[PDB]
Amino acid sequence: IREYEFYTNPRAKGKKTMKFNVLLTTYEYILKDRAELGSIKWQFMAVDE
DNA sequence: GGATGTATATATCTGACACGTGCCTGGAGACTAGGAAGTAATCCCCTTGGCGGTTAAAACGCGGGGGACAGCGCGTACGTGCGTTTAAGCGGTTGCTAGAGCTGTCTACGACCAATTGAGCGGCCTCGGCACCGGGATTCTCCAGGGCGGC
Repeated sequence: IREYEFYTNPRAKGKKTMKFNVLLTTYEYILKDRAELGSIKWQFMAVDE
C-alpha cells in the first residue's frame, strides 16, 4: 500500500505528493505505523467510536 | 598323702561429691530520652476478571542419520607381595626470644554538640545537531517543420 498507492510519484526522492483521498485505518496500525503516518499533512481526521 | 580350683575377706586405686574462697559479672532498683507504635493525607502500583488484534512462538508429525551403547580384543599399567632402607616418632640438650597476662601512666584521637555553608537534587533556559520548507542550477522527454516517395 505504501509504495504502490500513497504517492503519485513513488520513485522520486524529493517532495512526494499524495495520490489517495481517504485512508481508512484502525487503531492498531495507528500505533504500529505512527512514524509512517504522522508525517502526512492530513486535511481531516474522523475517529469512529 | 600332696597339690590344684574356687570362695570370701582386706588393702589400695580412682572418679565423683561437697566444702571453701575469690571476684567479677549479672541482677535489682531508679531515671530518662527517644524509638517505635499509632494516625491522617496523598498518590501510585498491584489484583481479578474480562475484550480485541498481531504474530511469532509452540506443538505435532515424519523421515533419516548421527550418536549412544553393547560387545570384543589387547596390551599396558596398576595392584599385590616381599625384602630392604630410611626416616618418622619419641625422648633430650641449651640457650634466647616471642608472646600472653598483668599493672601502670599518659596523651593524642575520636565522640559530641552548635553554627554554617556549600555540595547534591530538581527544574528552567540555552546551544549542537538533526530535520522541515522555500528557492536556484542542471538534465531529460517531447511536438512540430522540412524533405522524399507513391499513385
